[PDB]
Amino acid sequence: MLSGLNHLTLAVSQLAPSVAFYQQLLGMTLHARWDSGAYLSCGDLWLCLSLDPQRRVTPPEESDYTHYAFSISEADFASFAARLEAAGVAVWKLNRSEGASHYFLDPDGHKLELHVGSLAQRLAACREQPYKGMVFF
Amino acid sequence: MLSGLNHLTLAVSQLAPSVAFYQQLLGMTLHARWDSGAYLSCGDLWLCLSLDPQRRVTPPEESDYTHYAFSISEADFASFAARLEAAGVAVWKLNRSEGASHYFLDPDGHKLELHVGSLAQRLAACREQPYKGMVFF
Ligand SMILES: NC(=S)c1ccc2c(c1)OCO2
Ligand SMILES: [Mn+2]
Ligand SMILES: [Mn+2]
Repeated sequence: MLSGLNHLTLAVSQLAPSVAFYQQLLGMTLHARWDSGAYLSCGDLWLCLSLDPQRRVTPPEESDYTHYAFSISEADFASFAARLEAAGVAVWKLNRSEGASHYFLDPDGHKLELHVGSLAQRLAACREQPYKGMVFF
Repeated sequence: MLSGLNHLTLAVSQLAPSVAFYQQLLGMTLHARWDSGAYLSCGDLWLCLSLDPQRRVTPPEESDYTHYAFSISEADFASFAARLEAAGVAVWKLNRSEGASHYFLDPDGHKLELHVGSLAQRLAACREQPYKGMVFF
């Protein structure tokens, strides 16, 4: 039986700017670094950055909707978004769903999100206003 | 600050086979589906499958090392891996370079992994068998 997400690994083209982005800009804890990668944590999340020459710096129009959302409190959301904006971090989408969301790109074009709200909150909203064709289990 | 992974969203090319893969084959809990997506959980992980016309079925030699690992116990690891193998699930990596792991592909070629062990356990193992140039903080 699978019990959760064990780790998220992102392929990166340049290790130093990716470490700076996740550790310094985004505030994650750096636990180890080696010639070709790094291990960080963000709460329970184990993040691995893996130096990969096959990673392309990918414009958002050229990648699909796969994306990684990090939790933040409502109270902290706006100042964190403003921090990313001050740092010149690009936005790839505007929020049009329930719960605050800020959609931003990492240095290689990985699609990231700040989101406020749990699955339970989303399901409650959907039960009141179901998406087209929605069925619950 | 950021507190963990709020959700993982995977773009999928065909919703029904992807739902079947994550729910039936991997055993995740299906909470809701709609014409363009589904919500599942795996322990505390919120997984969203999002129907995306841009998603391509991607062979593993064409994608970078970005991947998603799910936790499994030492007691369940081998039989779950063997069941995926017997079911014909494609693979993408064989060398265990980060501990006890099984590397497999979803129907669209998303790179998945079964892994036994926490970040703390991986750091302890790396102290004895470190990656080249490894530094611990
Ligand atoms: N087996 C299920 S729950 C199902 C099958 C097909 C569906 C669907 C749901 O909504 C759109 O088309
Ligand atoms: Mn999202
Ligand atoms: Mn891994």
